[PDB]
Amino acid sequence: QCDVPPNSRFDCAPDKAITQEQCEARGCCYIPAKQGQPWCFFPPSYPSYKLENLSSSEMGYTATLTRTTPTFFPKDILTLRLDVMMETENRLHFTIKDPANRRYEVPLETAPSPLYSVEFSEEPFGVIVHRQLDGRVLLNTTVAPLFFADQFLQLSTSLPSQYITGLAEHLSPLMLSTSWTRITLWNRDLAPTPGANLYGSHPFYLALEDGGSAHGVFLLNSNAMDVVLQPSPALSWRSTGGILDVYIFLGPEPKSVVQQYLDVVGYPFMPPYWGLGFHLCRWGYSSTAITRQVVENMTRAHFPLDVQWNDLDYMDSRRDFTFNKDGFRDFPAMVQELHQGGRRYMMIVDPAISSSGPAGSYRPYDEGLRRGVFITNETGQPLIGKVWPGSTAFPDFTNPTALAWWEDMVAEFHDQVPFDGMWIDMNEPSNFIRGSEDGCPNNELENPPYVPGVVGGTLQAATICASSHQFLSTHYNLHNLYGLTEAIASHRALVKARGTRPFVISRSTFAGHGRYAGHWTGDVWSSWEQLASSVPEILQFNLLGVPLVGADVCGFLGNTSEELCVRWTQLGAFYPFMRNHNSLLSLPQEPYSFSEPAQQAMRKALTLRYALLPHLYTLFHQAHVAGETVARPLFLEFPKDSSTWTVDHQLLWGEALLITPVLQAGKAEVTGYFPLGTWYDLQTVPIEEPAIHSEGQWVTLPAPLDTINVHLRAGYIIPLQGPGLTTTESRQQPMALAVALTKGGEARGELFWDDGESLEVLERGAYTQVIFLARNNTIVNELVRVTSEGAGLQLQKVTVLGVATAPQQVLSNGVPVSNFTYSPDTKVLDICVSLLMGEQFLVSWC
Ligand SMILES: *[C@@H]1O[C@H](CO)[C@@H](O[C@@H]2O[C@H](CO)[C@@H](O[C@@H]3O[C@H](CO)[C@@H](O)[C@H](O[C@H]4O[C@H](CO)[C@@H](O)[C@H](O)[C@@H]4O)[C@@H]3O)[C@H](O)[C@H]2NC(C)=O)[C@H](O)[C@H]1NC(C)=O
Ligand SMILES: *[C@@H]1O[C@H](CO)[C@@H](O[C@@H]2O[C@H](CO)[C@@H](O[C@@H]3O[C@H](CO)[C@@H](O)[C@H](O)[C@@H]3O)[C@H](O)[C@H]2NC(C)=O)[C@H](O)[C@H]1NC(C)=O
Ligand SMILES: *[C@@H]1O[C@H](CO[C@@H]2O[C@@H](C)[C@@H](O)[C@@H](O)[C@@H]2O)[C@@H](O[C@@H]2O[C@H](CO)[C@@H](O)[C@H](O)[C@H]2NC(C)=O)[C@H](O)[C@H]1NC(C)=O
Ligand SMILES: *[C@@H]1O[C@H](CO[C@@H]2O[C@@H](C)[C@@H](O)[C@@H](O)[C@@H]2O)[C@@H](O[C@@H]2O[C@H](CO)[C@@H](O)[C@H](O)[C@H]2NC(C)=O)[C@H](O)[C@H]1NC(C)=O
Ligand SMILES: *[C@@H]1O[C@H](CO)[C@@H](O[C@@H]2O[C@H](CO)[C@@H](O)[C@H](O)[C@H]2NC(C)=O)[C@H](O)[C@H]1NC(C)=O
Ligand SMILES: OC[C@H]1NC[C@H](O)[C@@H](O)[C@@H]1O
Ligand SMILES: [Cl-]
Ligand SMILES: [Cl-]
Ligand SMILES: [Cl-]
Ligand SMILES: [Cl-]
Ligand SMILES: [Cl-]
Ligand SMILES: [Cl-]
Repeated sequence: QCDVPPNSRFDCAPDKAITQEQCEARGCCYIPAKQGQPWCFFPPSYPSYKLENLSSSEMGYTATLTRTTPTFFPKDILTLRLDVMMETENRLHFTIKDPANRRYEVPLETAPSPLYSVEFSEEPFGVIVHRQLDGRVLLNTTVAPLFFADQFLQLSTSLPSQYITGLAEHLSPLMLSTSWTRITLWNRDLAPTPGANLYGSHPFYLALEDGGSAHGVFLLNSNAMDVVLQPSPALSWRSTGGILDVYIFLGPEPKSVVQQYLDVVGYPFMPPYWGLGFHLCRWGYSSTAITRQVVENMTRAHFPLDVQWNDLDYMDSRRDFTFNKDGFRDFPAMVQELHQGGRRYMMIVDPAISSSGPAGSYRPYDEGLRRGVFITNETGQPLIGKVWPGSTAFPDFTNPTALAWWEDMVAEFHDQVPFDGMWIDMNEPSNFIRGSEDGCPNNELENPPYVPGVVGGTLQAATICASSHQFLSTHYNLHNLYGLTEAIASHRALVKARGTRPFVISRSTFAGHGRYAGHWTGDVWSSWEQLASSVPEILQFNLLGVPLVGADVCGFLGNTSEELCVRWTQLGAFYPFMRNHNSLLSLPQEPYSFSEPAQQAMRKALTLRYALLPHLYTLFHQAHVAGETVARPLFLEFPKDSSTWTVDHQLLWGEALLITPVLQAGKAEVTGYFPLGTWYDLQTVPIEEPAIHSEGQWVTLPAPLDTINVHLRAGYIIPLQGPGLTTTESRQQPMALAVALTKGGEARGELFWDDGESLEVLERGAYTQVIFLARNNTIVNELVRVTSEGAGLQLQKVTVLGVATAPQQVLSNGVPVSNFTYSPDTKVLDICVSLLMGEQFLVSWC
């Protein structure tokens, strides 16, 4: 009975230190580790739930689950209902609920055979999910007891391999460690460091299977939770409330698993085109004069900049929806001037609203009070905490009235200063004191029977009381949604205020966040370590459907070095959201603040990103319509190559662009994995060893300080556009194609183009979509949709990679071209043309 292999021992004392006598008294097994692995663990006979009265419907199955012997937690729910819904051929969904009481549930909008089968174990109860094609066991919850008590749910399963990713937000490799790892989801203001619960919580994992298939599991639960991985391999979800609401996505391809998950939580929002330009911010641009100098200094040194930002500096006494009348006296004019020059403007907004001002002197508070928009305490008054302005109340973004008040405050402020989006910070919600000015009461919500492994050892640490009252429920249940709900409210407020696509960047997030907003990784240090860690983290958020993500370029905390900021600017130009931001006391790190050689390297990075923007935009369109990733790990694209599975210091843009950054000081080369195929050096494409032929292998590449390695996959065509210091300017330039031929002379690509900012483009059909095809020494376009928005897009240059012999002639629509060049050393054919993306063309060579 207690002969259980070390790796398959499930912890029977997750709640407290326990003795042998206590362990045995719980009906558990005690065997000390020989050197984490639990000493007290469940025998196979440990009391669980029993399945009874299983029956079948057109939807799937239902059953009753009965527990006969209490667990060691209080308030077991002894009778539960199981509902199994076979929703699509790829998506299985099950719930375990209390049929006698509605429990808190996370608010969320809703040959022929499924890819899965489902079977059940009777006693102990478990759900077993097989992949039909190959019989692989994906889920098996029979491996450990089911616990379902009022403030403790535990459901375990075997995992199909040692390879699992997800469960943000944490500073870790992309592939998680199964060595007795405890992963805590409880949104928390803490600078990213390993082993800690950070700003967001996403209870989703993707698990790889031998051979390259995969599946995903989403537990729709917003309570504080630990997820415990052990090396058998196996996983335990351990939540402090709610219900078990479980989705399994069958893939089989990892990219399909992601798309299937996003079908449930929502596809990424389409950003405005300008949102993909460079953003520049710091805490400490303390006047409009200083802030204007940033744009002047960037422009004078030919650095592109689309969006100027301010941090707290603009506010009056650090309060939302104000600006001070000293340094920021002419804030409205500064923002109007930015617009006049073709740029946008972003500023920080915090959730907490100053509560200490004289009554009638501060409308956001006074109106909020009147309308009842704030989270309240035991006696029904606003919970008062401490943040930047001093004493503050906290908006309740589950209250419809608070949504309307937030819309009003944003619209009214926008009438004074026409900002183009919102940077929403401190929205965990972050509290400078514990719980509230008045502490928190003593009850089961503040002092629950199981506290997950949160920093500080309490749910109140750095945040508000858990038993505080919100419209939908207590904060205990809703905490992990605070940021998300604020992002939803801000998205709507911005739609209404501006009438064009919203641009929201948020610190705190929950599953489904990407449908409304983007994210940045928070207070990362200016260190080589954090530069390298940013790659897995950006990739992780793309797997979670938040493709508009990045880290603060050159780092936020501490002082960057020139070498670090070159390498960080190089890699960060491939963050889908690219912003350089800096803390109050740090040395300056704007691109123009460095030496000439460093400036040149930074300028090159920005120039290439701007050249790539039509392609990046199209990748975002694919994310938005099809649930694709924008930045993706090599394993998502080449999952049948098992050597890609642990690679997270390289990244792909889409299917075709491989970026291999230097991430260490003092390096002049880099070793990266190249999947099977031909990879062309993108430096061989004129922007205003030529080819790696890989069998699937590691390659060491020259990488001097001035360089980042970027390779284009054979078989693909990338649209490019001419230069500008803003997207307003760049969007008017002539376009180009980079055509990467296979050995057989084949390539394919696409362009999506719309006006860059309007709402409801796809629904109204107000966009142009063109496909490009290379075949048999010709290049053509295919006009999928041509509208007024794609009119007059001028194609003036076509660059072909992998042309093995010099051509004797090159034709564009049947006429010999004005001029072309061919380099026998690089196999590159560069062709000058006068064509239009929206009109059928044929280019050929022989
Ligand atoms: C729910 O939130 C509300 C706020 O929305 C919160 O109200 C706060 O209550 C405390 C008392 O519990 C108030 O503090 C008092 O303020 C007055 C004057 O400003 C003082 O005279 C009081 O002093 C007493 O307590 C001292 C202890 O150090 C004694 O030394 C002294 O002799 C007095 O007996 C006391 O500081 C506080 O001002 C309000 N906040 C606001 C904004 O009005 C309420 O407590 C919350 N409810 C729960 C259950 O937490
Ligand atoms: C899902 O997980 C459950 C629990 O781990 C698995 O069921 C267990 O399977 C083991 C090994 O096959 C069983 O132990 C064996 O029992 C037989 C018969 O007594 C004996 O001949 C062996 O010596 C061994 O002890 C165990 O009884 C069984 N547990 C339960 C509760 O049924 C199960 O196989 C997994 N399911 C799938 C499809 O992988
Ligand atoms: C499992 O179900 C039986 C029978 O349930 C009946 O048939 C179902 C299809 C549905 O129509 C139910 O409403 C019916 O009651 C349960 O056993 C019955 O229990 C009731 C009340 O305790 C009793 O009056 C009946 O005589 C019982 N009938 C039989 C055939 O035993 C049983 O309790 C269910 N088990 C669990 C764990 O819930
Ligand atoms: C980040 O650097 C600041 C400033 O550093 C100074 O100026 C630089 C140009 C360079 O010459 C440095 O060597 C200088 O020290 C540091 O802030 C200074 O801290 C020291 C001692 O802690 C203090 O005496 C100075 O007055 C500070 N100067 C300023 C301008 O604030 C800061 O400590 C560095 N930050 C970290 C985290 O190391
Ligand atoms: C923009 O650039 C100007 C010029 O490079 C900076 O102004 C200089 O600031 C230094 C302080 O380090 C002074 O010693 C110089 O006298 C200034 N020169 C000139 C010509 O004004 C300015 O600091 C930069 N502003 C920002 C926001 O980066
Ligand atoms: O607003 C001040 C400070 N708060 C915390 C944010 O993470 C950081 O970016 C910002 O500069
Ligand atoms: Cl002991
Ligand atoms: Cl509730
Ligand atoms: Cl553990
Ligand atoms: Cl399959
Ligand atoms: Cl390898
Ligand atoms: Cl032409």
